[PDB]
Amino acid sequence: CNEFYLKTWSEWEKNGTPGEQRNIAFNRLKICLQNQEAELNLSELDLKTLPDLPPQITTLEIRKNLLTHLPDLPPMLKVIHAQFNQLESLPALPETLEELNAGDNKIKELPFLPENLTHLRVHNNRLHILPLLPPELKLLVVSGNRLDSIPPFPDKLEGLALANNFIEQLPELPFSMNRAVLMNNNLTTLPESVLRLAQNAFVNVAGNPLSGHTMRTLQQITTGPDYSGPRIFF
Repeated sequence: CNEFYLKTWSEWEKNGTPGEQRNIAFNRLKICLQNQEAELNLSELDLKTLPDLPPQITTLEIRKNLLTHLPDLPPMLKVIHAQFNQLESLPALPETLEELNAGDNKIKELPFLPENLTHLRVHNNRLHILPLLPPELKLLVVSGNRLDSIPPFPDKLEGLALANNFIEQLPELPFSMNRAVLMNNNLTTLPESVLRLAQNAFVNVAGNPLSGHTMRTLQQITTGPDYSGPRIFF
């Protein structure tokens, strides 16, 4: 096993531009594989490609590189930090994946989301639609894309950020949702379930073209003496 990986890594080490820290990476790969480590940290190495990855890892930390594509993902991966790259797409996501961070890339479409995904951060991509959201999702950050719609939210979603998109309608919001960053979209109305969120929940809808009727309808309720829903920031 070690010889196989070390051969392909040795070859890959020789094939980059001067600024790519391939030798540093090679040495981290070797240590990770030899020590049977759960995490591989190649962040901030200015890497333009990756070779085949150590098979045992559950955390892949590769943020702040120059990557355009990823090699096949280790089969039991749980966590990926791939934000600040130049990725045009993602590979198939392992069933074990819980946390996917790939903000600030060039991704046009996402793969299917695995069933146990809890955290998805893909802000500042090129997405015009999202996959369906899996049942245990807790965090969705998709600000700064080109979305014109969003799929239904799952029942224990904790945080939502979708600012700076083209979204025309929002689905109903679960009571678990404590933070909803909704600014700068094309919403004319809000779901009535906004009013039933926790009293101390954070809701920001600034920069949306909310109708007069929607403003009046929301304001009647938020300004009442018995109102127990969240402050809504306009």
